Amino acid sequence: HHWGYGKHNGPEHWHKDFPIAKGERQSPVDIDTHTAKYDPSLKPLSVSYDQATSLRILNNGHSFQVTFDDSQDKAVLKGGPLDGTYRLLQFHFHWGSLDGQGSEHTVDKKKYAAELHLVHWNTKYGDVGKAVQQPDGLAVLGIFLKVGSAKPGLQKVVDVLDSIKTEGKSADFTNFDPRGLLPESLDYWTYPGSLTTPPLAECVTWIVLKEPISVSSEQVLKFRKLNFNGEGEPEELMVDNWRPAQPLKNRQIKASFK
Ligand SMILES: C[C@@]12CCC[C@H]1[C@@H]1CCc3cc(OS(N)(=O)=O)ccc3[C@H]1CC2
Ligand SMILES: [Zn+2]
Repeated sequence: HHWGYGKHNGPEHWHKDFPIAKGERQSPVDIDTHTAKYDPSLKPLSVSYDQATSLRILNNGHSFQVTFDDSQDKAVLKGGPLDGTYRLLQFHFHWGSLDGQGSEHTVDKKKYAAELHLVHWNTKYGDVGKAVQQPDGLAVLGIFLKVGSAKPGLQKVVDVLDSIKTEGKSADFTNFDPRGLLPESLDYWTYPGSLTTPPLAECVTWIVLKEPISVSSEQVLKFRKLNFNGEGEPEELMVDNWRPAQPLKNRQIKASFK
């Protein structure tokens, strides 16, 4: 009886195995755009993905992820609200059963069809396992997906999902350029939070881009054909793999932009 997103093992149950689920800096949150304060001291985000080396694509029974070589400073996030340099480990998505839900963060209570997370860890801690034990260990870059025009840079991902349908499956996924997933603007909101799946560790500086990317209905339909289950188990579509907004508590969301 592992955790998941269903009625009997979903987000409302997670606190039993992971008591930090009711902690002081949990994610995601609703971003109330009128209460977020513009911080003129926030630097532009520095996204250096030119030398990114993607390795594999994997269905982990809760999302799919594209993994990168994080053994050197090849694809790094710095600047913005961050001190130091953060290496790209992986990206993954959260999405809905229908277009009106799927994102984890919300914007004035609006839910997007999906949300892309690019997960990075602070090189001062040496490895990601160490970094998850630190309050400034990880930086996750969050990008909203709306449904409209296709995102050409996403298509290579969508086209291999047939090959990793069920939990456990992975495939080679080299030479993928994550720059093709980014919107024009790097205007962002930032706040201190957590991982949004178990272990829910409070180790994340969240950087959520204001500008969504558009993806097509056909692209998001391919996400929804994935399965939570392993091959040979009853088929349960991998949909609604998002944690709802959590209490903001004693936190301020800062905007990089007016
Ligand atoms: C593998 C691991 C132990 C060492 C490294 C750990 C990763 C770090 C990246 C990551 C991103 C997640 O999704 S999100 N949504 O919070 O970005 C959710 C969870 C984890 C944990 C799971 C546990
Ligand atoms: Zn995520």
